[PDB]
Amino acid sequence: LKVIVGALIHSVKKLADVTILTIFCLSVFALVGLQLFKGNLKNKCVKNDPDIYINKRGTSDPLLCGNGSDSGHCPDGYICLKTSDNPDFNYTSFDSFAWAFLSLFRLMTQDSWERLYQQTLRTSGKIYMIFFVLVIFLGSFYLVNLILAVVTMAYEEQNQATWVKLKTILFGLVTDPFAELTITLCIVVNTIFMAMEHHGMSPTFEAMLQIGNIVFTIFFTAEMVFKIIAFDPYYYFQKKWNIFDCIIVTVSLLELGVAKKGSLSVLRSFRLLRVFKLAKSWPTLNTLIKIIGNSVGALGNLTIILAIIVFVFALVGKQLLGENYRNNRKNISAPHEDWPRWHMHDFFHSFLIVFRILCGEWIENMWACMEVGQKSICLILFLTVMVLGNLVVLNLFIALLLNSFSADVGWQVRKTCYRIVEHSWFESFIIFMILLSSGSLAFEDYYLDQKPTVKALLEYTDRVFTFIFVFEMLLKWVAYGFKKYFTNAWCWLDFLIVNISLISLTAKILEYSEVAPIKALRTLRALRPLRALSRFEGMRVVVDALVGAIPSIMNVLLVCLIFWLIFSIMGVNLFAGKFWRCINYTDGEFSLVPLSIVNNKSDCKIQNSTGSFFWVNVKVNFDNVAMGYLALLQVATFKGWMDIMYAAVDSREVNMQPKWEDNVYMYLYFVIFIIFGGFFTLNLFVGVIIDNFNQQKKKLGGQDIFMTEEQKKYYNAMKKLGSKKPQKPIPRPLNKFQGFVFDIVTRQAFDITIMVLICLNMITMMVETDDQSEEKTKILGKINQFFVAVFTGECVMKMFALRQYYFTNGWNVFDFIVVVLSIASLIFSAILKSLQSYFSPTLFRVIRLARIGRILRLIRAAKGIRTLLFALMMSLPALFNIGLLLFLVMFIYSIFGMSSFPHVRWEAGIDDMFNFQTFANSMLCLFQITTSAGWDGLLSPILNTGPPYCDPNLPNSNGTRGDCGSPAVGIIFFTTYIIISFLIVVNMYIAVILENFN
Ligand SMILES: *[C@@H]1O[C@H](CO)[C@@H](O[C@@H]2O[C@H](CO)[C@@H](O[C@@H]3O[C@H](CO)[C@@H](O)[C@H](O)[C@@H]3O)[C@H](O)[C@H]2NC(C)=O)[C@H](O)[C@H]1NC(C)=O
Ligand SMILES: *[C@@H]1O[C@H](CO)[C@@H](O[C@@H]2O[C@H](CO)[C@@H](O[C@@H]3O[C@H](CO)[C@@H](O)[C@H](O)[C@@H]3O)[C@H](O)[C@H]2NC(C)=O)[C@H](O)[C@H]1NC(C)=O
Ligand SMILES: *[C@@H]1O[C@H](CO)[C@@H](O[C@@H]2O[C@H](CO)[C@@H](O[C@@H]3O[C@H](CO)[C@@H](O)[C@H](O)[C@@H]3O)[C@H](O)[C@H]2NC(C)=O)[C@H](O)[C@H]1NC(C)=O
Ligand SMILES: *[C@@H]1O[C@H](CO)[C@@H](O[C@@H]2O[C@H](CO)[C@@H](O)[C@H](O)[C@H]2NC(C)=O)[C@H](O)[C@H]1NC(C)=O
Ligand SMILES: CC(C)CCC[C@@H](C)[C@H]1CC[C@H]2[C@@H]3CC=C4C[C@@H](O)CC[C@]4(C)[C@H]3CC[C@]12C
Ligand SMILES: CC(C)CCC[C@@H](C)[C@H]1CC[C@H]2[C@@H]3CC=C4C[C@@H](O)CC[C@]4(C)[C@H]3CC[C@]12C
Ligand SMILES: CC(C)CCC[C@@H](C)[C@H]1CC[C@H]2[C@@H]3CC=C4C[C@@H](O)CC[C@]4(C)[C@H]3CC[C@]12C
Repeated sequence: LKVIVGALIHSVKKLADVTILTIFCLSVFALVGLQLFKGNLKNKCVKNDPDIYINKRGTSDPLLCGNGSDSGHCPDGYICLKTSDNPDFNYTSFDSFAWAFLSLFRLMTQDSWERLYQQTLRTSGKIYMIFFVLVIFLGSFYLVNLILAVVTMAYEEQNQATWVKLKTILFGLVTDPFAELTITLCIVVNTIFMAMEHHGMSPTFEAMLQIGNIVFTIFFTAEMVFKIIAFDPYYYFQKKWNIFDCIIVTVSLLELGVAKKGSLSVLRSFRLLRVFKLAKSWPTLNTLIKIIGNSVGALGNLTIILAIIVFVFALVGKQLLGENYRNNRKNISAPHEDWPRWHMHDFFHSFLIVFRILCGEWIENMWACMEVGQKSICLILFLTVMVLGNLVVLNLFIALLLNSFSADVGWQVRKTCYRIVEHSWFESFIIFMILLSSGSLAFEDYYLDQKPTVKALLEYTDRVFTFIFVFEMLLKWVAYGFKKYFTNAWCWLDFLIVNISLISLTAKILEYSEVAPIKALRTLRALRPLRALSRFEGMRVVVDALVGAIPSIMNVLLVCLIFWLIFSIMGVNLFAGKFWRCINYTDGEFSLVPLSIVNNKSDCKIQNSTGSFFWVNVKVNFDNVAMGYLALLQVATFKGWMDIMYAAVDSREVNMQPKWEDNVYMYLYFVIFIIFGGFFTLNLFVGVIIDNFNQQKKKLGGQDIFMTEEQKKYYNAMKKLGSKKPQKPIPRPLNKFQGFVFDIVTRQAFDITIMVLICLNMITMMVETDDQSEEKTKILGKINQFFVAVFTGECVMKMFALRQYYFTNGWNVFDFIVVVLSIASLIFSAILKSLQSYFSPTLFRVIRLARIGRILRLIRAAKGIRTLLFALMMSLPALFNIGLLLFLVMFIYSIFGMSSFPHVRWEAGIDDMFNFQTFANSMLCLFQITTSAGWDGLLSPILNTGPPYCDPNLPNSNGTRGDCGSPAVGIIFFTTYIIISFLIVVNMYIAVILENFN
């Protein structure tokens, strides 16, 4: 095993710098989080009065508490207390360094980070979103990008190192061009017919579908027999393609043979594999087949390695924890059911747990396993599975990705107005007006009801602004030519936006101001901030670069809209209309009635004694092709995946009560879809995007896209500054009292002493915990005083020794700033210790954050971490441009949601602090879903359309006459936002990895 030992040594060598950066940044952010909000999640709403905790609606967990003005409030009759009960199995808080580090690792991996984000904001405050933004961008996105680049550069180095019958036969080879076109049209229309198989289809519709299927089968069988007759058995069987045609046709007729229709219910849709026959005319489908083929044939070794890894981990987890799961099932199981839904007793569920980990959800299944088993076994297994599992999956993803895709006065006035508009004064005025109007849309919130002055101010501002933007566009018309206006792309965006605004104002001032199309137009006022794309050079360049790839994006989008249609049809065939359930809606929470009391739809009417039995359907299901697509997307983004996976498994037959794990093997459908419409349908898009970017960068000759000329000269100047080989030494003065200090400093031990001192300061700051003993607190305070005093002493010593030559070094200034910041924080804490009127602990905590400079001082002593930070600050301009675009998109969708969903029932996804009522809350929700985290939860409240989930007769809430939303707009909104923010973040990753590649 010496060869593999050396290989892993080299691999860790390539991973050494990235691993150290990850560990160091994680530790720094863990200390920051600990100090900023330690012992804060313990808060719980407690009865005012052997204590009682209120529970969040739809959940059994206690309702967490905040005390500040911006943190989570508490209902009437309850006062918030610091009860010594950490939330969520008491395994998630910042009460100590270990827990803070685990929470920060979870935030980095984004494994349900939505829950931690919500809890921390609810307890600490709404102004601490900055910490989460910083850890997501600097921590999560950035560190993930460096790990990806490291693997990509590890693989590249590995590659571098490496009679009548005869008459019929004569007539049987017509093979006219019309034949193939007719066959293609036939299959297309067959798929179209099979794509309208819904739940409540009339018997006439069912008969029509049966007739269509049988006649199409007859046509395909006739073509098969006619072709095979045209040749002999020795021929027409030498090709895997016609072999596959034979398999599909024989399966089609064999299924027809049986009178039980679909025995497995997949045979009915097995006839959809022939849709791959469009591959011949579609190179995109051809390359999709090629990537799958390379997955099975080219990288088969890697694929089987991944398979054996998953199988082994699942089997080990089963054999180790199944007995404990069975014995203690009552601890983690839901209140009503007896067994845990996601457990590890049997091999199937253990493999499902391992697959969920590889999908990126392990904290909940680690919590449950810790509760129902030894904590030492759990942590080792889950962490090992996650790190090793996710590493193998990404290694395979990049291996397939590279292996495949890499192998009269009129003229006078015209000129005068041209000169006028060309003026930078007018340009800046227009930019200012656009940026003012963009931000002026944040005040049209739900809470605007109580403030009438803001309404009048906004109305007058918009009325003047639209006229200012009609004048601006009329000055453009009279200045520039009509041809060049209506040929430029941006001039339209402005013309259509102003047209929308003008017709909206016209409808408002005339009648018909409350009609549905006019309201929809008003909803389109959220596009107003979009006018700023043209006036900013960075955003204009970024959007030009994006639009340069729209053709390829659409080409891949079609080939994944078909490959998902296959699965949508197959799912609608497997279970359509079988998701309905009979629930017990007591006050605000429910459980499906036990099979004993109720067994089917009719029983819900016979047993309707209490009037609390409702027969309702899962919000997202496979009733028709549209909802099949929606569920497919929910499973693809790995959000809302569990709920449907429960409804599908608990389903027997139309109009029958769901039963616990009646279909325990229906998880395989979702597993197979995840694999195929995930891994591969994303690999294809990522390959196409990286080829399009390469060809758009090489053809135009301009690299480092997403950057303007000023940013380019800055980027040129920063590169020169970073690589400055020559340096001017500092002469040694003759005076002995300074020569002796210079001799001491020059010795290669001052740096070592400072390094060990800062390391010990880090350890001392780490040792602190929550509710520590007073002796520990006092010794820590004295040690902090000692450390700050010695650092200030040495800094002033060397500053005086170097005279004015101290500031020549770039980072000596940073050292001086951190030292003086420590001194100021100490003297600002000492003065606060007195009366000083009134103060709050959070102020002390934030003031004590200045100690992190003494930790950041270790950067200058790093090996490659300084280089990585240099690359980050070198990419900073491009990332700034793309972030500006992303924030513009976020503003657009925040206004859309803030105008569309202010009246919705607060379900498990939307609560008091994460609604769309106000601009701040809208921004929190939009930032949360920018990672596609919790978007299913935010979508669920608006998928509801009737009782018991709503009260369409609820007073006010006239958006839909009630307090529930419209799926038609909700699905569009959320799907479009997630796709757009996925493309934009992919652009960010491309920028970062191309910069690091340099
Ligand atoms: C959130 O804010 C509330 C309101 O300020 C805090 O309530 C207060 O909590 C303190 C500490 O538990 C209570 O102090 C004790 O009061 C009793 C008398 O009732 C006294 O004998 C003890 O020596 C001690 O001073 C205080 O009474 C209580 N106030 C009320 C009105 O209940 C709450 O602690 C805060 N929660 C957090 C985690 O900050
Ligand atoms: C919903 O599911 C339940 C349970 O499967 C169905 O209950 C069954 O209903 C029939 C008709 O009322 C009952 O039949 C009668 O049972 C008595 C007692 O055995 C017998 O003396 C009569 O001759 C007759 O067979 C049947 O017993 C009952 N099931 C059980 C287990 O008692 C119900 O009909 C279903 N509803 C629908 C409309 O699907
Ligand atoms: C068991 O009995 C209760 C009580 O009669 C039934 O409640 C009723 O359920 C229907 C369907 O969910 C509700 O219909 C809706 O009412 C709202 C107005 O409240 C209306 O806007 C909707 O268009 C729709 O008609 C109905 O209101 C509700 N009645 C009450 C008093 O809550 C329940 O459906 C029964 N369960 C079964 C399985 O039959
Ligand atoms: C279904 O819901 C009803 C209504 O909640 C339950 O009936 C009673 O509801 C009250 C609360 O309104 C509880 O205090 C009682 O304990 C419930 N029990 C009964 C039978 O009166 C009903 O029990 C629920 N059924 C099931 C099987 O959960
Ligand atoms: C870094 C030096 C000082 C310590 C060396 C030991 C290593 C293993 C470190 C890493 C994680 C550390 C632990 C992290 C958090 C806690 C919980 C706290 O309530 C007491 C200290 C304690 C238990 C720490 C002790 C030291 C520790 C175990
Ligand atoms: C029908 C139920 C049991 C689900 C099983 C999966 C079905 C639908 C599909 C998925 C992938 C398919 C295979 C994909 C590729 C090929 C190669 C081709 O040359 C002959 C058909 C064959 C061998 C297919 C057989 C049927 C298949 C296994
Ligand atoms: C609200 C409605 C009425 C607005 C409609 C605006 C439409 C007509 C605009 C928006 C973007 C425009 C395109 C943007 C850029 C170009 C390239 C150039 O060759 C001129 C035509 C063409 C292709 C434009 C055609 C018209 C266009 C599609």
